[PDB]
Amino acid sequence: MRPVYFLSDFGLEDPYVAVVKAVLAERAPGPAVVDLAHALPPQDLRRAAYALFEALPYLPEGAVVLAVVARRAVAALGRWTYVGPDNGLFTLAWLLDPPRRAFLLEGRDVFAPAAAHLALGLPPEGLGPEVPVETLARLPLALTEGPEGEVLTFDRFGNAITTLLRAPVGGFVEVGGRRVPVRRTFEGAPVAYLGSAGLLEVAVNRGSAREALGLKEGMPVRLL
Amino acid sequence: MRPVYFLSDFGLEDPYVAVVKAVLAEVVDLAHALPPQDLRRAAYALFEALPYLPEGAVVLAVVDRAVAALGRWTYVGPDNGLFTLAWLLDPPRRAFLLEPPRPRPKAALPGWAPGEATFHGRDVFAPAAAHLALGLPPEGLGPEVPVETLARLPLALTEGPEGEVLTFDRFGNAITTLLRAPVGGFVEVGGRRVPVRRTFGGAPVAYLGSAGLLEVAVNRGSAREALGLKEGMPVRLL
Amino acid sequence: MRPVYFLSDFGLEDPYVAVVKAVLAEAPGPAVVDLAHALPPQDLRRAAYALFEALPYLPEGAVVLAVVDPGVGTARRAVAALGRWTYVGPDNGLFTLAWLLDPPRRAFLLEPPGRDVFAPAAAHLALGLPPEGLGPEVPVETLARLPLALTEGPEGEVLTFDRFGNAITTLLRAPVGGFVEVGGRRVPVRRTFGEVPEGAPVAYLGSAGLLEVAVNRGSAREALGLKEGMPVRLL
Repeated sequence: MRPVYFLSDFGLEDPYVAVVKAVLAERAPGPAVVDLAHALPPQDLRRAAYALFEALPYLPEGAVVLAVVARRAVAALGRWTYVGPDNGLFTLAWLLDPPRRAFLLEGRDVFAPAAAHLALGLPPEGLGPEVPVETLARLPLALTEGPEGEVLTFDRFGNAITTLLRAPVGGFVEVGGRRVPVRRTFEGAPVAYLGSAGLLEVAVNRGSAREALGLKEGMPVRLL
Repeated sequence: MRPVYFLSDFGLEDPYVAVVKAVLAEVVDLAHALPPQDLRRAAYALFEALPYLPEGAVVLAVVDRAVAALGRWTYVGPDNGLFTLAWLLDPPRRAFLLEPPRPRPKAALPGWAPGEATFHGRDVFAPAAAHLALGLPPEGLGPEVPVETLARLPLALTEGPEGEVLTFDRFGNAITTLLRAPVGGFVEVGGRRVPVRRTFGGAPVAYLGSAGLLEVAVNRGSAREALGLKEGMPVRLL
Repeated sequence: MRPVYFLSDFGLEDPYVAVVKAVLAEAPGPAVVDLAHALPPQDLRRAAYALFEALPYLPEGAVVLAVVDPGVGTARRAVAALGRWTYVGPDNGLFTLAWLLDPPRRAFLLEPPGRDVFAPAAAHLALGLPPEGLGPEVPVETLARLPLALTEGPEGEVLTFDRFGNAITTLLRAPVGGFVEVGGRRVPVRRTFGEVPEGAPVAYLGSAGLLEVAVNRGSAREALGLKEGMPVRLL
């Protein structure tokens, strides 16, 4: 058996989360279901894709990453197993774990059954037709070592998360027309550092970089 | 035991939901980030999930007389009509006034005591739900009262053609009381004529929703905002 | 095995919250209950109170994991404290009010293998493993405390606010029929906030045993321009 990590964008405002749990319990009672049903932000694919990118490494290999959110539904197999919409949500996750195989799942009710099936270890070919992994939809996002990148999204504190994979110590980064020093240790001035997800982040000591620097999603970020 | 499904308007900023869960453990969440005091929104949420829940489950819902009503499913919450729609799917046979023993705080400063009647979810509903979840008799909760005395909101689902806006979802979609959405037809609400459709592909559209009620949405938008809709607004099938 | 109650100001949508839950679920594992994650960013007083509100009702021995760390990227200890309940979080005074109810018997410095030390520590304690394995033991008196004190009065202060704007004070008493002064104005103390006209100021003993100030059907915080730290006094 393999555990099911249930991710969704309910924000504790949609009772459907309980229906999904009921379906998983009825079709595959054995497998554990880790409730992360409110971990994804709704109507913000870039931020949702980033959230998965940061969390994925902490999930046990082989776990069924279930994302309940017109777009076809798919299952993808890599180090981890994925079940969700083929709308680019898993774009960043797949950079860490390029899927080896993918399958078409033949509304919102399509996901749980597929996840249960895979959780029980039943053959994927049973979910539906196999499709080439190259046909899996991807957001036009790229994580680079620089020097040019962009503001991917922001966190609740206003810190800006970028697409840059390197934060040269003693170096400087340009964003919002401001030149920010790259350090580690953090005064309402900005600072850049390699964040928890391995991506360069920009923060304002005790403040909001987003608001203080008037930053916007999609803005350019340049390592100097 | 019987599982406990929990719904409230407690929000995500306070530890109220957790405290109720703690008392219960002395639990599956339905929803907690619902608009405060919004009974219609809460009534619909229960309606939406009830049919998929295990028979005999205890539905604890706190959104504002404290009662417990028994049907195929068990209900615990305020007698303010919150359970109106759920009861259309499962009309209670018996109801009881809740007078369970108040939970005892484990830590307490000298002569310290919490305010009286300041957190019913914790001191009245939670102990009642635990009692029922354990399988203990309902009469052990308090005096029995006639189900006919239970409160209900003035919500009527209907084939139409006249209905009303029941509530809105988190995206601003309007949920109506209409049970049918004629193919190729039109629905009038807020002075606008909205086309009814099955497949989609800033524009408003009507369709039969996941709970069997006609809904009005705006592609990548808020029907509530964009169309200036409000609860109670009449909806008419043209 | 003990349950884990998790509090923070990151917001439910922050992946850090998912990571912690994944680390804690890394069968059998502890039940994980969220206290709250949408607390106002960096608001230690509000968080401290939330812990105070919930503590008396949590299972004895529960692990309280609270991560409100405004001291991000600064010198501050990460610690675990053991009492009737167990605490894991930054040594920034966040647990001040909880410790008034439950004075820690032991404290440990969480050594790194940095908030990435919190989840692992919580899991270690939830499983009932030796606290010695977390890092070096330290004196409990050295634990940081916020400059807060719950008092009998008559002088107190506005501690924090709830979502509706009700002001939570540090006063442990709310004598009905009496009066409390806040901002120079006399506010009546009643059994409940409804015993006054809509829009009128009123004081009462809250759900956590502290005197609260509200505006019936309104927001005391906004309507009265209240601020944390503001002097309050029983008349």
